[PDB]
Amino acid sequence: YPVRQWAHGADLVVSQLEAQGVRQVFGIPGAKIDKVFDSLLDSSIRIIPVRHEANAAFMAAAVGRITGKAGVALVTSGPGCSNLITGMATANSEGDPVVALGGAVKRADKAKQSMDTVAMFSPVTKYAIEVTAPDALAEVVSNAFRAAEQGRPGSAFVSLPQDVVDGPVSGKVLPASAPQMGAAPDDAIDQVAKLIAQAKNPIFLLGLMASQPENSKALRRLLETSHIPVTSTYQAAGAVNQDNFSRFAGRVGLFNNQAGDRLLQLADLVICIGYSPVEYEPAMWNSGNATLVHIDVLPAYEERNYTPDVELVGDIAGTLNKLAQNIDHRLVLSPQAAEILRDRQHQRELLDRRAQLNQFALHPLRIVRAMQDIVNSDVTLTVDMGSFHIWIARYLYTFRARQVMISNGQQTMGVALPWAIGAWLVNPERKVVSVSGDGGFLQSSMELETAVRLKANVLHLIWVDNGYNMVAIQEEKKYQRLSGVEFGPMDFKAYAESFGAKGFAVESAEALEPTLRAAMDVDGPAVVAIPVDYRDNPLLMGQLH
Amino acid sequence: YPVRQWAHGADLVVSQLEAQGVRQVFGIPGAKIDKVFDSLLDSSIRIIPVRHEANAAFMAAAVGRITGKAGVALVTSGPGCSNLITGMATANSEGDPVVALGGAVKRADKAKQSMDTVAMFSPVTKYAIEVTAPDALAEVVSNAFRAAEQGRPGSAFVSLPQDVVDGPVSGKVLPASAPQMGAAPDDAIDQVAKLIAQAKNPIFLLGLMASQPENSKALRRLLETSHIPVTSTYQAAGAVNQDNFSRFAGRVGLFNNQAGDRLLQLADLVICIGYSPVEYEPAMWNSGNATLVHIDVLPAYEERNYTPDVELVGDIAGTLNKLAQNIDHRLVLSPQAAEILRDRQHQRELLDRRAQLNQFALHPLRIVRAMQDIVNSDVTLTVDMGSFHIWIARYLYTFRARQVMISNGQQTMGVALPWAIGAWLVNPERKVVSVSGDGGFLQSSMELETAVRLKANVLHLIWVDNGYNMVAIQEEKKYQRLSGVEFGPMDFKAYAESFGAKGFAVESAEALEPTLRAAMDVDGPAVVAIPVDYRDNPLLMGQLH
Amino acid sequence: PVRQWAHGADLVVSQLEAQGVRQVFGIPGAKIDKVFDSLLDSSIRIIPVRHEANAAFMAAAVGRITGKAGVALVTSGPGCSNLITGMATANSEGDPVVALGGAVKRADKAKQVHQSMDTVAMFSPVTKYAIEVTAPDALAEVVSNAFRAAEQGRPGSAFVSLPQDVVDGPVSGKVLPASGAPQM
Amino acid sequence: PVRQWAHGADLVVSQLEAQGVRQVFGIPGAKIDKVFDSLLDSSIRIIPVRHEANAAFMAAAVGRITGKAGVALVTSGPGCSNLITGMATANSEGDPVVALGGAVKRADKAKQVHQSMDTVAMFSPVTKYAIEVTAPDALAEVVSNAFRAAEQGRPGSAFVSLPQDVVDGPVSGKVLPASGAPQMGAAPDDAIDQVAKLIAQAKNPIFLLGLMASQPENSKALRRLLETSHIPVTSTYQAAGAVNQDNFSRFAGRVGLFNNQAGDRLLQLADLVICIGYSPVEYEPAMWNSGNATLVHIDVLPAYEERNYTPDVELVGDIAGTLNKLAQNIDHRLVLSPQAAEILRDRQHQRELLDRRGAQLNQFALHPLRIVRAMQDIVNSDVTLTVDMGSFHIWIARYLYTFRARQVMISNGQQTMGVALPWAIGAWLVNPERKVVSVSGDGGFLQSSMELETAVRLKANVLHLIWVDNGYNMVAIQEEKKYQRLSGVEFGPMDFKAYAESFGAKGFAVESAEALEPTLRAAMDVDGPAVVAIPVDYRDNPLLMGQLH
Ligand SMILES: CC1=C(CCOP(=O)(O)OP(=O)(O)O)S[C@@]2([C@H](C)O)Nc3nc(C)ncc3CN12
Ligand SMILES: CC1=C(CCOP(=O)(O)OP(=O)(O)O)S[C@@]2([C@H](C)O)Nc3nc(C)ncc3CN12
Ligand SMILES: CC1=C(CCOP(=O)(O)OP(=O)(O)O)S[C@@]2([C@H](C)O)Nc3nc(C)ncc3CN12
Ligand SMILES: [Mg+2]
Ligand SMILES: [Mg+2]
Ligand SMILES: [Mg+2]
Repeated sequence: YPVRQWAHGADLVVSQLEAQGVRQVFGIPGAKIDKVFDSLLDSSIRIIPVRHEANAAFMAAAVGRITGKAGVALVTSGPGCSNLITGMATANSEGDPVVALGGAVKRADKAKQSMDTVAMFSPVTKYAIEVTAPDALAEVVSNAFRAAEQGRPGSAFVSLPQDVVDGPVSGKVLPASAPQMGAAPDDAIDQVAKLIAQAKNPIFLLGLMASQPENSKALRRLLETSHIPVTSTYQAAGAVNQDNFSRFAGRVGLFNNQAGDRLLQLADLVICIGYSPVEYEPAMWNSGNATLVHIDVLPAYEERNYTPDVELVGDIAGTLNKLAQNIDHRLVLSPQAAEILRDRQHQRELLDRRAQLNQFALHPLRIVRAMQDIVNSDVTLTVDMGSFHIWIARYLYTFRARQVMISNGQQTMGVALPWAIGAWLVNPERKVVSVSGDGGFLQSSMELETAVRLKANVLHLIWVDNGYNMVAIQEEKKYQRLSGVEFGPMDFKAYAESFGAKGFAVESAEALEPTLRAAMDVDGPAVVAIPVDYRDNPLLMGQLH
Repeated sequence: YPVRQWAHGADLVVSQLEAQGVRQVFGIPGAKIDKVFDSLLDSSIRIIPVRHEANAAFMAAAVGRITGKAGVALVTSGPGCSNLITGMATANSEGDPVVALGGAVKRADKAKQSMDTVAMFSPVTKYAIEVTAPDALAEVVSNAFRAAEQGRPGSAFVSLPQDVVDGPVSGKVLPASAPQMGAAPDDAIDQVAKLIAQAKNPIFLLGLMASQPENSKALRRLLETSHIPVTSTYQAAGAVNQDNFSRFAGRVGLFNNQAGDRLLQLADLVICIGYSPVEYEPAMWNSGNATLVHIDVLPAYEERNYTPDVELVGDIAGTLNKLAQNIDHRLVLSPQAAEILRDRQHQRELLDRRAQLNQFALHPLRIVRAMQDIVNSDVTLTVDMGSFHIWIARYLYTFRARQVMISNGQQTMGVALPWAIGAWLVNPERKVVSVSGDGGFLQSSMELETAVRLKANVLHLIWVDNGYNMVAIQEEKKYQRLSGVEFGPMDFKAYAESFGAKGFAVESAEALEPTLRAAMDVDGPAVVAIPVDYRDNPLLMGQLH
Repeated sequence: PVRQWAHGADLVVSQLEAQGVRQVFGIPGAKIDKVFDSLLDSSIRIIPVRHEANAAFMAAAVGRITGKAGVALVTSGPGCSNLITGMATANSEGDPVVALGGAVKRADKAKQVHQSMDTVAMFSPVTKYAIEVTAPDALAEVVSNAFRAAEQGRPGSAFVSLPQDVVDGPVSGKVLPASGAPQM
Repeated sequence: PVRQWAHGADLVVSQLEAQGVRQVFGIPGAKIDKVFDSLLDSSIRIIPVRHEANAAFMAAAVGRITGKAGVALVTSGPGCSNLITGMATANSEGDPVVALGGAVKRADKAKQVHQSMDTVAMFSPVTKYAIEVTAPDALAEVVSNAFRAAEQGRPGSAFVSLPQDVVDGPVSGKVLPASGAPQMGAAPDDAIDQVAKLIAQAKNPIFLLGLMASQPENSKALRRLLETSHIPVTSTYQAAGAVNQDNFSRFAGRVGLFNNQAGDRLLQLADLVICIGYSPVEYEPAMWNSGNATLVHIDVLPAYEERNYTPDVELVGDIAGTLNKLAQNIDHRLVLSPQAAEILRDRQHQRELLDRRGAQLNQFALHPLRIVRAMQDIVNSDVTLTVDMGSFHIWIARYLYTFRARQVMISNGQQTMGVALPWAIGAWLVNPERKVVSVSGDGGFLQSSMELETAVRLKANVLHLIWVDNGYNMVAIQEEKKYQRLSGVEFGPMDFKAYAESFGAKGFAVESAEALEPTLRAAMDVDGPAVVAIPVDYRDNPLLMGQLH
């Protein structure tokens, strides 16, 4: 990687992307950014045209979430960039590494009577810069990936003026390298080892970083050695499940009856791993009368309800591995602790028994049970935002997928389909299943063309209620009347077929399972519309905080 | 309108909207902003749920453009707001008065670990504020309309914290009132009257404000008295047409052979009305060797190529009316001027003759001729962005619609359909026709449900090329190869029918006209897909600057 | 008349002369010294102050009294930040003040590494007009527009950031005749 | 313990006490006076300044020296805006400073009418952390987070806007125990061993010290590693004080200003360069990185890579810990290659040439060399030295190898004038039993000299030296070199002796070369503030400027 004389800044950019291991770029071309698309033609990097920019950021996030390396979105100036904003804010919130390259007018026209995109992306990104110095082109791009991928991953934006990518530049490609950070200080680890030995009601609270694949082995090793109870936020939803750890206490942050919250309130020692208050309000679980231990790749983002007593900052896997070696005996649950886990066991049995639901439209439980049947350990499940989201979350313990993308702090609708297409591209040999409501569906359904064009093996399920139910039930609760949450019906079967995808519309309860199986069996894109009876939502909402 | 004690800030907001004459609100409800939707239930104001927030801003712009009073978009916090950005930037660029009310977290959580929407909307709006003082609720909203509607109209954003709209407030509704601004100084007008009498090659350059209905009569009165040649930017595209003024010289800013540019370069006196350099780069037409006169509702936004010699700021209609009374004789064209207008006449005859185009896919000219036939003086025509846009612009002189929405500085795709639905709502008894490419179509086609739900009498035409042609031809010209501009085919007939709208797909040249007529005859939403052969685009592009 | 200027600084000074500026208050520095140098070849008097804040205060008085904008001239970095309180006060009382502040070169690598302060962002909250010249040819108009924004309507302060390379390098353009106040 | 506070101001002060704050610099105003009032009921000393800018400068000195954030307290509006330059300078030099600024009430109608300035937006470009408290209950955490953001990682300044109603009104909440610095571990042992092996292999190794290497918590580790390894060292100015010629025989000078530094030649010669607490912003990598050597990066943060800065090995973690471990894997001291030895020999010769201990130098006005020599005679290991910005700065920087001071504050990337006196008062408050010497020109002196009143009031044992030329010389020489004529750089003379004594401080004016040493000696021995004006002849500055990059 020597210093070279590039014909166009665009060529250096593409080379830098290759150096980062980028395999594809999502986006829509425009006059200002077209030279980069053209440069990609001579690259091994695959160009993937989307139908709406927002979806390029969504697909990129899924790529970054799964691979640990930033997904890439490439858009043009003006509306090309403004259309990315929501997708970028969503990535940043979920900690998905994403790098967005946006076109811009020539540097000389910037002040001429040119959106100040940097000022627009700063609020929703970790890194937002505009290249005003041609010789720093590779620099800025390279540092965009570092910002997105390191520490708590997030989104990064880089504005590329047209003259800069079109004109000649000099420079070298910068090699890509997560730096060598070591485990937390051995003294600190020993300190925590003591606290554990002295604790009678210890518990682990897993955060985003605890769900990273680099910590999977160490985490397992730590849990298997101490057998200390575990609870997780939704960002760490997939870190541990009921099957691999009998002392799992569920996901915290949504329901008011979780064993995890009862254990946290009972704890005399809470050890948070890769956790940040933003994942689950500390005020919700921290009574303040328990020794608090913080373990993460970054210092604690302290709050009035999150002031650790012991902060361990450094390489998580290394830290946990050392901590595991400092534990001599598996925890003996206390009576109260034991009771709490027993309750969750009886609670699950109850949630399960709740039985011949053959009504039409379909009862949410019927749809969940059927979904769990088609979702297997080799399938990735992406979940949009809406009431169906709550139903699915309520039963996450019985879903056994390769992985689930559900965490959505911004509560952005329309994420499911693009996440799935993004996830499918990372492992094109596997099947992906995305589910959403009719509201979320129409916000990103244009990507079905992208899916057909890519032959993506994605199955999209639509819970059809003909409205924005999640909002409606909240209006009902507070006002006992609705407004702006009801819309007309649609024929999603023909809708999906129009794209060249396989469409299905469930017209009776007994047709559900057969319809899903036929749709699942399609080698390529498929959509199934499922009419749902949300009458019992009030009974589920009561289980919410 | 006395000071009152409101149960919820939301109630005061709704009252203020009624005071502004708001007839409907476009948007999507959310937890943070739901009380305002609920409050609208007891209002005469019609709630219109859209399928994507961006379209609420587009529809609102059309409303504001036609009525002179701000269209209204109502969205929730976070993604609800970020999804509005592009629509807002588009409104601001075209000078369409739009007020967007966005939800926000409770004031106390703003700093807690809440998008800084105000910072995100500032770059693309005239007015962007967040209500942090409950007692100023009506104030801020009222001033939002003033900012959007006055001077050079634009977009305005107001962030409404949840606690502010949910909690009780005190205040009064503020009455709505365009202040009493008078014509430019009589002395200045006389000065300009002299220049005119002394000019041998005078010409008018019309800008946005010259196309406002408040200036229609005065403008006509001024042109009819002096018979001085006229040319217009695309923002003032509808101010004057070939039919009502034989000395019309066309629209300037797109084609390199317009009589308007030749007349401007020949001018010894150029009088700009309601014009701003942003509408058409002064460098493109101002040689600098002609007396420049500026007439507008605001001082000139001077530039290196736009430094007026006489600036008349004040009420345009009044100013023009006085100027008309200071003209004693109709201009006698000079030989050169006369020649130039004669050329445009011969030019039009040529553009017309260019004749049995029965090929399939359809030739752009065939589609234009057919479009002009179905578009009559009672119909509003909205035009999206793409290659078809250029073809349509080339023949604007032969389109005779009630009005045309085509100006699009940002070159944002997907504007046509929502603009049409917005325009239809202003005059539901008339028909509206919107046209776009397949790329623009899928970016806002979700609103077809909104159209069906409203029974909007809108006919949407799609020029189908299976790609992003406007970008492709530019790539072709510069690189002689394409990238990211080609996508798969679709069955738009079934697509449109899935919404409950009437769908048609032209399968041969002879089917075109019959298909449009049947679609036009539908009392409600209808979509017609038209395969186009863009092979001759290179020959049209050559006529571009 | 469109002329060839050896330095953008000379065009800036000519524009100031067209505006009727009789003097300039400020403190020189490497980034903005070419403008002070060009001021030697003009009728405009250079008034060196001991602290930039006071340059803004003196300019505001000139503005309040003559109705025409007072002018402050400072270098980059602390030179600009030392003006902020002054600009806020002038804008607050409606006094027309135009401040010309130096800045690192446009392509300065320290620009992206944020080694230099975003003066436009800092001055925006306390001015009617704040902008950085990124196009040598837009020099005259921007300065001219700073005066218009400062003197017209409800008077206030205007800030213009001048990258070092832009004022030092050659430019093409003519002086924009100060139209002053539109005929309203 | 969650308590009920009558005022948010009381919680703020309690948090400050939890942070270990010993004093606060500032100027009170209506909006923030409740915090000053609450300060009366605490152990924290209120230090009123005469201009806010100087409150920030004094705070930065406290921060650089103690490593714990200095605190400035100002009122709303101009109170806050007068701090900006101060905050930019602290953030620029990596000094931990926390500023608490008042603001109108949250619901203030002037808020929306923009009658009040958006201070958060103004401070954002020049701080690591800038935020406004909009929730009374988030008061303690925000202040606490301001200190963390200011002291941790690469130190910097943090701004907190306190609406009047929030500090005046009651609040519920407990003081957040200052956790201080998280327990971060040293780099990975494997990474360290890989570097130890590179060191054992290198024929021409060298250490390049940056900001984080001069931090007090890394002082012991650095000393231990240099003594064990005996590897050459060069430092950027943000680390000018970490090592000096008199404490390490293989010191190669500071790099970034002069074009003939041994440090630059050794870096170019190096087959292994180990950067410690270094950031490319401290010194353009293009100037020294030839890509011919293996590059190791050691810091509390990964590197900000670039064309001329792509580390081959990155040791991220606790710098002190990493340096200690590395030192334990060094078998013996480096035997300088003959090339490196010659380079150090050359630096020795250049220092011999720069020296003038035997020259008469009795011209008047004084020659910069005579003043520099006189300054070296009064500054010793028990004295702190602060340097302002101007031509005298270049002269002092050239002779930093000759100043045996306890510590020196000179680094000033923004080149902000007026920093010396306030820096010295702050440095004095940290160690009131020691002497502090501050130096500036007439330009910078008059920008912060109002603080002379603050000095007398505190009986600050500070000696301020003024190089008098009656103009902005540093700018004048740049104009002369580029245009051969001057503009806006000349002003009138002043009676600085009388000026200083009008404050109640001891004033002196050197009227001849022979009087220089005796005067400085008499000034140094004065218990309290003293100001010495020294007429200087800058005619030879070109001879010095010719040594610049
Ligand atoms: C309208 C809405 C959601 C969608 C609900 O509808 P469906 O997707 O049909 O789901 P269902 O609840 O009807 O099954 S989530 C939701 C959420 C509650 O805040 N997410 C949103 N995302 C955007 C981009 N804009 C507005 C909102 C506000 N909320
Ligand atoms: C891709 C594209 C356009 C669309 C072209 O396709 P069709 O709408 O299918 O039209 P046609 O040209 O193929 O007929 S315009 C265009 C424009 C050229 O800049 N507008 C855009 N709008 C958004 C929101 N994002 C990116 C662009 C870049 N450009
Ligand atoms: C005028 C000036 C300096 C001062 C020079 O004068 P003296 O302090 O008298 O020193 P000397 O050089 O005359 O001895 S530094 C200097 C610097 C060269 O850029 N730092 C500044 N700091 C602020 C706050 N505003 C403007 C400048 C521009 N430069
Ligand atoms: Mg729904
Ligand atoms: Mg197309
Ligand atoms: Mg001086």
